[PDB]
Amino acid sequence: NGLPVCGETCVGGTCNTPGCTCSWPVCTR
Repeated sequence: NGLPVCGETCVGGTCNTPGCTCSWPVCTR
């Protein structure tokens, strides 16, 4: 939801993470 601690990236726009918020370069929670 903003916190850059998703642990996953989204260079393609697919954080591929649950309840994530792809913000690029890394997703957030």
